[PDB]
Amino acid sequence: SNRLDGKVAIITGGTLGIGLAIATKFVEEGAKVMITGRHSDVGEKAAKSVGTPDQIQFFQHDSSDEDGWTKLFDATEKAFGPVSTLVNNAGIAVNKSVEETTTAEWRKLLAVNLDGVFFGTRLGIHRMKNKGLGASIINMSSIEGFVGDPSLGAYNASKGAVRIMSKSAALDCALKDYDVRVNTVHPGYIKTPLVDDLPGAEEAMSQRTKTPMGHIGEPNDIAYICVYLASNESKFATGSEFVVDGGYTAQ
Amino acid sequence: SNRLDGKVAIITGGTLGIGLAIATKFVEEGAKVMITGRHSDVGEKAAKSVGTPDQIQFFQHDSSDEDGWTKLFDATEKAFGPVSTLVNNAGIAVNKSVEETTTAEWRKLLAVNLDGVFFGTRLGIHRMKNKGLGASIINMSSIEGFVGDPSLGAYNASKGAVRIMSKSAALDCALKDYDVRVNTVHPGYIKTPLVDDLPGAEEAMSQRTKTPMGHIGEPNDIAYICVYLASNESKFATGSEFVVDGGYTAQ
Amino acid sequence: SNRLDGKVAIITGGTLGIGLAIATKFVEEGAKVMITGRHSDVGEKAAKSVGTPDQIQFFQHDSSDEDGWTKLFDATEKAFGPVSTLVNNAGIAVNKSVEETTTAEWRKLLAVNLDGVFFGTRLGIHRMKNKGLGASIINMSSIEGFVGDPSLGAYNASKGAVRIMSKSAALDCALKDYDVRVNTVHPGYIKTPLVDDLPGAEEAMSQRTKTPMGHIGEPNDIAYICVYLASNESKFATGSEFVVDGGYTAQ
Amino acid sequence: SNRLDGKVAIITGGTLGIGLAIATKFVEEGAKVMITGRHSDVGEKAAKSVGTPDQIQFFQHDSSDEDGWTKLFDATEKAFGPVSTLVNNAGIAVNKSVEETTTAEWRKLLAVNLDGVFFGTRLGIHRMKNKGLGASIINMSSIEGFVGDPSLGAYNASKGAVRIMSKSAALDCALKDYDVRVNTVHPGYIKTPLVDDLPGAEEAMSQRTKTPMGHIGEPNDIAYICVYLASNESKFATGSEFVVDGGYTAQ
Ligand SMILES: [Mg+2]
Ligand SMILES: [Mg+2]
Ligand SMILES: [Mg+2]
Ligand SMILES: [Mg+2]
Ligand SMILES: [Mg+2]
Ligand SMILES: [Mg+2]
Ligand SMILES: [Mg+2]
Ligand SMILES: [Mg+2]
Ligand SMILES: [Mg+2]
Ligand SMILES: [Mg+2]
Ligand SMILES: [Mg+2]
Ligand SMILES: [Mg+2]
Repeated sequence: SNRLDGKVAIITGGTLGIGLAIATKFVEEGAKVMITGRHSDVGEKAAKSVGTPDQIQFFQHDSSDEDGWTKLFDATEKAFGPVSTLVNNAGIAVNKSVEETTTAEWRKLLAVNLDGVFFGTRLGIHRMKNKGLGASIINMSSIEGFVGDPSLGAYNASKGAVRIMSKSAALDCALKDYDVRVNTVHPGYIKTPLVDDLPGAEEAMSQRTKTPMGHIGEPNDIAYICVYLASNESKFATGSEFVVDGGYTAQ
Repeated sequence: SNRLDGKVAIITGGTLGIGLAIATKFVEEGAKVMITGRHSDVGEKAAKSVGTPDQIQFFQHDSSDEDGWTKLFDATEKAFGPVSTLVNNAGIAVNKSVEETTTAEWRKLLAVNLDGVFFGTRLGIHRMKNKGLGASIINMSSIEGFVGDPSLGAYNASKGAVRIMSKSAALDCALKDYDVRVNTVHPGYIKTPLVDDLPGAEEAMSQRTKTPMGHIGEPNDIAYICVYLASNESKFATGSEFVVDGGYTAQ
Repeated sequence: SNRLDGKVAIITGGTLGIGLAIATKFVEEGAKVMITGRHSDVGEKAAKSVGTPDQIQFFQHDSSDEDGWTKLFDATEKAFGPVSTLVNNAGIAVNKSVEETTTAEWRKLLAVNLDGVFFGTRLGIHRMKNKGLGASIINMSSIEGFVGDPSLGAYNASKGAVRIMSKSAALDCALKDYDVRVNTVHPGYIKTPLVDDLPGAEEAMSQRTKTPMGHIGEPNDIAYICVYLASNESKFATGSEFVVDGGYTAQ
Repeated sequence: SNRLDGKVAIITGGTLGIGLAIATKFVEEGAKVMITGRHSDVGEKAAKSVGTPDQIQFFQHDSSDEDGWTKLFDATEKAFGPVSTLVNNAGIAVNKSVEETTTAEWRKLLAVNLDGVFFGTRLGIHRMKNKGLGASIINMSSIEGFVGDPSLGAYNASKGAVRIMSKSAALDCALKDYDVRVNTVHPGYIKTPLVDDLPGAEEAMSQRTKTPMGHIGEPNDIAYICVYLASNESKFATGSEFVVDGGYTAQ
């Protein structure tokens, strides 16, 4: 329905799962997309699977890599013109309690999940402000940004940080009339090939004491809320949290 | 883009402002709509202004009127077939502190804003469960369901009640596999003819200490999040709060 | 330790369970207390069990009874001097989903849990403002004011209302320099003789998927946070939610 | 009133302002206290100002220094016996928007405000679990852990992280019956000599659009909620947020 007419989007971690579904729906709604990922083998195949290079390209990048962020925005503008939309979706997890998190685990996870979002959000504001683009920064901030999980200590830290840092950025962009919105999306458990690779994971996640709907979601569940937030339909939404979680946080 | 293909929606307080914009966008996305309002003069004109009777009709009703709710669902099903979608949007305000709220003011506001939402949500679950409709109940729950305002005491009570009652309903519908989702929408300040009728109101609401964007929203800002929530795009969203407020609650 | 030196407190539903523990600790900290309850047999015994009439008295009252509230404040002032402290603790529950809540059940529960808190808060502001009392209104607002429960629909409505209405009152009292604070306390599951009377209830409430500590609390757990909020120790706390829940809402 | 009978507390950033008031009230309530700070000149004077070495000592430490944390717990146990209580209060601020935060500023602030809290919380769980101490970890998590401020981007990130990381730790300690509680305290604006050193700061913070009480708090306002959380009075409170903010976040 051309809901993203003329938009130019960067999606980090766009080569798999949630990020790939966001990229797919963004292209279907008329956006030009640059997806990122660490593995050129995966990324080259992923871009080609979604569309032609006039619609979607791949840029190899680890979101923790500060200087690569500059190269990524330049490559996207060279391909598609000025960037309007950034989805900070790249993330990793550590399955440790706070008590059992090694400092190396802590720093590695924060480098991707927190520094990556900071670097992308900071650079995005510089590059997308004051251009009449209807710019939108969408930060993936998890149900683990609202509630704790005893075995996700560092992940919880990262997602709580993204949640409130995003409000700061939203406010500064609003008060300065930058034409940049910043919002967070908080997925509950989502079925991906990686969940499928973990025996018993989907069944545990689908128990009513975890997800009240009694099943987990699917990548397009997160793609559709991202289309809304990237579109001009959400021009009055900034500094807000959007939860799509099968009821996980309602109980 | 036919995002509400085959849906049949009731929108309370659908004859003006936010409700009328929700009705307009619902019809544009392929839903059949029954709007309600207290004033037959307003409602007859409003339905005709949006579309033909095959698309949209009006039913006169005060949401505080329990027995009229049954008549409303029957009229909608007679016109359009089984109801899939309920937007509990009808509301009133009292400009009083808790200290200065009369008991008559308290009961009148709660009858519309809280009993109306309860009556609609209860009846909606009975009528829309277990039919494969992809049913969705959307309760208007305000930024005043998140933060207090010293001059909106009864309104705050009503909107806090809608916020958490809606989570209860969401959970019961999820746990029982009813195929009914329940979510809340929380508008910030929105420009309507009624705001326009109050000298200085929009300017006060647009101060940066109130709305960081420095302007208020427009009825379509609430219509678009309602289209998402009424659509099957939001099939994994239940028990969630969706804020569209220009940054009001982010600071 | 005389933490409530000179305070004069009304505790609704003060004759049993949580309310009786709040009354007991208030008297131990030097407050003069008027407890209320519906049953003169229970209330007369309860006051005598805590202390002598110079320390604590009983006033028979249903918190839903608007005109009795005036009589209650007058009786307390006659016994002990001007009221400084109000704990709106009286409440009832209905074990019904929203879907299965009768209108009679809905209205009865809201009359106690919501009208009672409104009547007490409104009257308290009138009677306790501008007297240098360090006045404090503490509204019992439940974990069910934060999360839904599929079988507590009306209770959830009432507790969400108390949560946000209390912020309105807090703000108006702060902005007008009334020397009245308003805060909410949100108990998780608490062991009382009434829980003991329900076979299997404590075991269900103690499951790790409900209360992560693996046991439920005890009335003094709520008494101690109420002493803090009634005391001048909390003179900068207003409009805040205080949760004491064994981790229920943290997951 | 000996509310912290037998407790042994570490307070980071305990040599000034809020931390020094927490230390002062902890000693008055019968706790043995080790305060930390970066400056031996300040810390030696601060410990002596509160009490004698049998009551309170100073240990020089930057909370960002991982290996110093081990030395700090050993010194405290050598002086006073096993540590029961940790207040992670040390923090710094950067007055920059996300847009204008340098990477050096970002990393320095996160090293103190986030790594320091992680290091202290992790080590505290190892050292204070399974000893019958009634152990309590209290993490300073700010009103800036709830709302954004356009000029506190990195600070907001750090305080959001502390808020949700603390819930993870609370849950793991509860589920494993470690006899360790973890909670967060969220001060609003508090008058300290450092605020006094910034011309116009207190007046800006006291505007009704910032702090509804129309004045800022005082260090003892944070000390008293910390006494409650360190005491066995709060034995059912874990994973909770305690806000003391003059109404800042209620509007
Ligand atoms: Mg890849
Ligand atoms: Mg559970
Ligand atoms: Mg918000
Ligand atoms: Mg939960
Ligand atoms: Mg009308
Ligand atoms: Mg939710
Ligand atoms: Mg009684
Ligand atoms: Mg608050
Ligand atoms: Mg120092
Ligand atoms: Mg303001
Ligand atoms: Mg909690
Ligand atoms: Mg606010």
